[PDB]
Amino acid sequence: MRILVTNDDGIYSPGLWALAEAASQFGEVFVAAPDIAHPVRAYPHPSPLHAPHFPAYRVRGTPADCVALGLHLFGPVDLVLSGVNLGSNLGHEIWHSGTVAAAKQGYLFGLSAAAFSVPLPDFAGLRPWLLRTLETLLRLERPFLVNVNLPLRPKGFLWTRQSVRAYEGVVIPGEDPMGRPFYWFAPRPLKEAEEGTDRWAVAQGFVSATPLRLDLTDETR
Amino acid sequence: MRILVTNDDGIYSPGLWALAEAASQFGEVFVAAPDTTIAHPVRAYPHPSPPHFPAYRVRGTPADCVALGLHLFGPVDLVLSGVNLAAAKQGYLFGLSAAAFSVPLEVPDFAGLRPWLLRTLETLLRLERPFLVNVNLPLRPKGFLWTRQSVRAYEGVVIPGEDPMGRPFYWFAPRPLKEAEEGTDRWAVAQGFVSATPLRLDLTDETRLQ
Amino acid sequence: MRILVTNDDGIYSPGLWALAEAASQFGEVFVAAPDIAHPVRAYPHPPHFPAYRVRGTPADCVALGLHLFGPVDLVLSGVNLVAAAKQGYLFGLSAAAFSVPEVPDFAGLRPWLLRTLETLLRLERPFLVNVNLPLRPKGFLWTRQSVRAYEGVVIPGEDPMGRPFYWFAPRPLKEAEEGTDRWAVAQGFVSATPLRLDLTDETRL
Amino acid sequence: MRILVTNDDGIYSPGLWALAEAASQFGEVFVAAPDHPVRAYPHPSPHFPAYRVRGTPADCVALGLHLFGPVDLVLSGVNLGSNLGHEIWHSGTVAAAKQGYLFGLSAAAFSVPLPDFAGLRPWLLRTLETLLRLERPFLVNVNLPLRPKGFLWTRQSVRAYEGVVIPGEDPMGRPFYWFAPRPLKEAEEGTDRWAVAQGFVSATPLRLDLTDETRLQ
Repeated sequence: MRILVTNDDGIYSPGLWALAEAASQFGEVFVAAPDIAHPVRAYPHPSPLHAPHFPAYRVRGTPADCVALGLHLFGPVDLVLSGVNLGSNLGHEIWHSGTVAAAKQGYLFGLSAAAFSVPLPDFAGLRPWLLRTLETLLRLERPFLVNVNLPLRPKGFLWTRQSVRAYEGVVIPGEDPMGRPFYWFAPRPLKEAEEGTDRWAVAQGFVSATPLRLDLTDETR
Repeated sequence: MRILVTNDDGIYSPGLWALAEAASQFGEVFVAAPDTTIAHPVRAYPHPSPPHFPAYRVRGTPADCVALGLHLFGPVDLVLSGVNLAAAKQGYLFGLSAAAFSVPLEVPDFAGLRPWLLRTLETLLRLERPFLVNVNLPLRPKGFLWTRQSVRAYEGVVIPGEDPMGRPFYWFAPRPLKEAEEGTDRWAVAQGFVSATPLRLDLTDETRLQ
Repeated sequence: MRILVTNDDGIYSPGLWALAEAASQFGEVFVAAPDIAHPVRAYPHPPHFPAYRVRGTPADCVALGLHLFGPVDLVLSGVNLVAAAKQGYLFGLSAAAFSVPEVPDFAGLRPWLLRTLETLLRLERPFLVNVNLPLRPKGFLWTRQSVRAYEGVVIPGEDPMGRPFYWFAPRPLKEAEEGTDRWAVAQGFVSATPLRLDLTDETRL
Repeated sequence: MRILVTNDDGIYSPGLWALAEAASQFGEVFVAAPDHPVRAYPHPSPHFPAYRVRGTPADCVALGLHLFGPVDLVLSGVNLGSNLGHEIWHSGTVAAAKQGYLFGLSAAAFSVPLPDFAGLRPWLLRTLETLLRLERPFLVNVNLPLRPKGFLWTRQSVRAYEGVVIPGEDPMGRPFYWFAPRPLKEAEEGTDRWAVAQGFVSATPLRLDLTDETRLQ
């Protein structure tokens, strides 16, 4: 099978290549990553030095643009991967993240897809977990759409649901050196993450894998 | 009931005041709007409302205004963002009910839209609390519709092209409007209908987890 | 004459309309405000002035405005609360930027915009001038840029939750060097700084 | 000799480590790259202590000087992009170099209009040594062609531009204008662009501001 790999950190991020090398084990892989009708420019790009080779393009555009372009430039691909993104994509942030958006883009086109994030990393120690998460996802009924969060050093794997905690708008008064007054604003979650949630799995050293839907519509309502 | 009103375009947008005014028919409205995850400094200063509304010019994002507003104008039962040419999501994330109002775009005629703001506000207020709704209004509506978020439209198209300098590039365009799906926000607006989409801040697909 | 007027805050900034109206007293004014090789959308928008809302940068407004409003003799950006004025200057036109570093009272400032414009329009063309006005000006001074106003110190500090950070804060205006834009505005004077788009240190060559 | 290195494209940029690796062949190198209050987080890099900063290039320099304390030279780059002519007065890299000079040190910005930093290492060292022979403090803007074949001193290219605006429509019927600033005259001899256009490294000594002093006499 043919896999397109992208990210939202860019063509020079190590996470990107960690994900690509991990993917190369299961299929031929191609890379397209950033460097209303809108224009999009892509340019051929050399893969990292001593790493395995990978046809690739640096794209002046969004992660989603990278997916549409990648599918157009790299012919027929069967799977879209996004990551490994540097930072975390847990709970509420998964619905306003460019990392989740590219995977969604892939799924909108009819392909299985998945996002990889790691709340901050050593990709040498994660390689095997990337490999093992990848072979798990590949047994799912296709097509699939999954958001994967890996802890720095995972000790397991759990299917999860997004943590939907409520927050408190903590707002404390302050002033900077020049005397000027201002207000500190720091949203704070109201409760510690619940068991079964991505955040709970991650905080416990478990790779978190969350099946996603395409939108936020409250159809029950 | 108390209402905090804010927007994306800032304190000088006529859209903000149109909404503030429409909301006043429904309760006491306080205003906080921009002047243009970790703790971050945010400045706010009292601002003269152009109906007189207590208001703050806020040097921060629409989300920042919600947090400062509640701090500066106590509690409110409803957070409204708009009319626009985070906020509501922020309000809802703090446990309050919220709606965002947007006029997808010539210039809109607010005098003309006021009855629509009222009608929409009367309908939303019939919802179970707390609710989060995304409202999109055509320039000249002819109706109202509960909708879901348009998704098919983003299964776009990639067309090659060249800029006047002969340099090549590809266009990534969404599906054409004529192709929008019926109960979606996109179909409704394109068709002249005010669109009201109830939102759930959970991107989880439970049917794949049971 | 013909004046293209733009700003940095966008089409709903009062500062923009205060500037447009004042410059309307010295020539005809066309507005293009922001609400290589790239697309740019612009739509007609509604003392009346022809105008366009431009889904691009201040730099784009200048190029588009010049294409839309036939020739123009001067580009003005502001009053603000690649820079447009500079863009205007890169195209061969004279240009000036107006900025006011509390909400500004544009009634009290109107006579000052006028008085500044008056002096600007008497300069040998082409020129590029950065204009900074205080809230209640009491005069006008030709000045040089205060580069030392960027040499701010970093002050350690912690946020309410014990999370560390450093304040990068400018140098207090009390340290304003005499003869510079910053000193002028501090002493209540409108500051007008003539610039040249050449960062070359000739003495070092 | 101590040295603070930073850039405009961030801490994963290869241009950055080329410049730094090169600089360590001259002194103890410290790195501060970007990705009001400023925040920095230690980052892994030979090994150079390093920080990733949530702020502007100037912030990194100010922040970098406060951490790595007493430094003698600030370098910014190597940036994946030209920094020629009008580009230098609206560039983060030059901005950073400028911040170091403001603090009193010698500074320089390195850019490469596009890159094999392996076939460029000998030049970065050579250029760096040339700079070091200059009188302290200095502030220079350096542009290296992808494939150099000589060095030479330059002044910033200063030319008029035309705003080419051509109407067009997107494949959906929506109207728009193409905008492309095109230079009228060609780059003049002795300028940074003139040099770099012919495989020569460009070095342009800079001043702190754009005030037109001649217009003030």
